[PDB]
Amino acid sequence: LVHVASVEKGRSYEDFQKVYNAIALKLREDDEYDNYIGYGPVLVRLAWHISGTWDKHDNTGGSYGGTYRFKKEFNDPSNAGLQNGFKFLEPIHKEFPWISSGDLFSLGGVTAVQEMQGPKIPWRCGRVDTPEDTTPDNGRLPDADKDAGYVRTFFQRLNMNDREVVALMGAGALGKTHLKNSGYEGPWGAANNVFTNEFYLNLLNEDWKLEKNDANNEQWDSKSGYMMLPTDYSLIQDPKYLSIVKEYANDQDKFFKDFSKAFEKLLENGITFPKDAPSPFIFKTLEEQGL
Ligand code: HEM
Repeated sequence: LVHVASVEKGRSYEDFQKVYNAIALKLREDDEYDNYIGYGPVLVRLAWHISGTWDKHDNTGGSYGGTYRFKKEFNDPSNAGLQNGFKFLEPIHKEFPWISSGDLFSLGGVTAVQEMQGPKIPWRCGRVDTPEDTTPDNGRLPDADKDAGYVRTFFQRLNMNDREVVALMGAGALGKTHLKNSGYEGPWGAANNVFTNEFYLNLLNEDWKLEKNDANNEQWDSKSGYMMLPTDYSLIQDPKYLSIVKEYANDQDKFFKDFSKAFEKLLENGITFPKDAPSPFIFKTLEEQGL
């Protein structure tokens, strides 16, 4: 199953930087969403969920085709809550109708991280919309009530190794869980809309208590008011994961670098890039632009 990247006709860096800016500006202006957390976290969750359907065995799913736009995928119960990120982007697609769904959903994720003071994520254009019949079935995203073995095994299908898995979960400790959404409730840390390595720190230095939530699900709770999913907590149970958790807790920059590489790989899985394709773009932030 081959998916070759095709640059949107005649567009270049400037075109996409325009699209970046538009997303970044609305991020700035629609600041009260989710109790003034903003749309950042939901955008990077959306970029991960549309990429997380990929299966390295037959090259199905993945971000290439933008199939989250079809009812089947849009209505995946594991995607509950993502409708708000979709609706956020909708005005922008209208403003820039030449960009493909897949490029817009993945650039939304890159924009959020950079605007929330995360690392730069190089990004490549060229995803191409594919028909509804290419939509992956529900069920390829991970469960939260499982263990390390589960986590390790799951991510193998996305060709992610241990270091890559731990960098990706870390995920700047952004946003929170919502009971109505996932049957989980609460944030991973104090800065839910600044990209940091706080998750690693919190994991290792909080006092966690295994409790049941109002959705009758167990989660780990801290006196500080933070929470961890069973799959999150499993990272300190596994001896291989734990060592990496400790490395990222002790080195902000290493973590920043590692995440950038894994997130780009995640966004690019399944896509074939012609040698003649353009190099990846590195977008400047609003701040770097003085906007
Ligand atoms: C074993 C893997 C993972 C599991 C089981 C999982 C599960 C969860 C669940 C239960 C939520 C709550 C959704 C809601 O209630 O609104 C969620 C939120 C989110 N996750 Fe994941 N996830 C994992 C991996 C990832 C990774 C790899 C990233 C992205 C790089 C990611 C980014 C997010 C973010 C940003 C949120 C917060 C969204 C917002 O605040 O609305 N997750 N995750």
